[PDB]
Amino acid sequence: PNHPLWYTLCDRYGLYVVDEANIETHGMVPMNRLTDDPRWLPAMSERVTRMVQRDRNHPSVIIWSLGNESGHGANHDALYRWIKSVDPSRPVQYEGGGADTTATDIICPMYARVDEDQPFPAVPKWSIKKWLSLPGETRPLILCEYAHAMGNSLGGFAKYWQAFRQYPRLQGGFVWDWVDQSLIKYDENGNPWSAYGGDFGDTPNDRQFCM
Amino acid sequence: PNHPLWYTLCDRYGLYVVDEANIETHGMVPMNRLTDDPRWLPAMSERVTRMVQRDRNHPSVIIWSLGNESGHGANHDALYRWIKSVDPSRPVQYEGGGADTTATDIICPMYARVDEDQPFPAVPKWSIKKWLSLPGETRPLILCEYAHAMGNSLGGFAKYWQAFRQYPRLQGGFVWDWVDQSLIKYDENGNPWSAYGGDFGDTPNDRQFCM
Ligand code: NA
Ligand code: NA
Ligand code: NA
Ligand code: NA
Repeated sequence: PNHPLWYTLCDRYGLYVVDEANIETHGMVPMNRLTDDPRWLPAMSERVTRMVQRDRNHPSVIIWSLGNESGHGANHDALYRWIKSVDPSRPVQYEGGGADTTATDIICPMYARVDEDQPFPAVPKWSIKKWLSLPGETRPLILCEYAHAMGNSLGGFAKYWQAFRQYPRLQGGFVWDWVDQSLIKYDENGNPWSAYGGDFGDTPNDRQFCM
Repeated sequence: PNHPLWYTLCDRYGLYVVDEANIETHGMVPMNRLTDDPRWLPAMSERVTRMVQRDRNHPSVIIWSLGNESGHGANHDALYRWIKSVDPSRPVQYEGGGADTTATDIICPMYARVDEDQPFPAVPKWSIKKWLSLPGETRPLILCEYAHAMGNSLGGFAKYWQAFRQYPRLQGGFVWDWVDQSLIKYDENGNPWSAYGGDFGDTPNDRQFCM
């Protein structure tokens, strides 16, 4: 959840907001080790419930999200239903565990390609066009993340937009991402330069991947 | 409906058969002028009902077809339901009126393209990939006719097969078609040659379009 003023500005300037619980357990092995554990349900529940209680009156918030990259655990299903029960006014989405689980109203993959399948075991990323028409699938598809804009990037962006416009159930996505996470450091003369992972003696680190 | 031996041969050699009623009213304006007329239901009903009564024991017949290019009329809906009631063992398909009407269990367009939409009014031919995922659509798609093999043709054939293999619900199609409808004439020397429309003083005619 963001700084409270963010929602007020989005209400007033006009932007649709996906408000997202502060839950990410990416580093766990496997990713849902905590989120499938009933011992972590209380802690997870507070990150979802207290977000809803705070932000539910904002018109800019149109979709609730259960967090990011925490696999798919039984705790997600429980909290999905909790939101559906207390706030029927907003769809709930969640990407973890293959982007189309029972804890999401919207197929919301990250970095699924337009035409090319990436058939990873258990959590494949289908071509977005193909994904829509998988047997039994009826939901809209909106990428929670696509077109990773790292450095000299955004090649193939037009291919996404051509597809979004042609397919009714392809309703767009959220680019990753808005602003480089570089930090300012100073040289011996006090001149500022843009720093990234590893520049603060921080180790281990993932270098320029924050930008 | 074919010569009865065809079905015996398809049974024994192993070919899947779409058995199709002898109804085509292509030349009407609009195409459903007679098929939507209850006055023509009796004539229509015999062409469907007597086909089903003859061929229903042939294993090679896997799908029934209500005919060809006769628009979509109320008579189709009645006869669709007649077959479903008497023979639940086979899906019923029919292309007329836009290939996805209430008279067909299978989206069965003719000459719909792989990627390109052809948005004709009333009866659009959507890209086959797009068609599958239109809001509320769940049926399988199998083209009753595609890859018009007229003369030096079948360009872009590989594109259909790439799509058929990638998309579960694209389950193939029927090439148009098997054999040139040319007829043998003889010259002044008694030597045989291949003839098409117009070569018999027949007029009006559509020339080589029978090949
Ligand atoms: Na769209
Ligand atoms: Na990053
Ligand atoms: Na297929
Ligand atoms: Na022809």
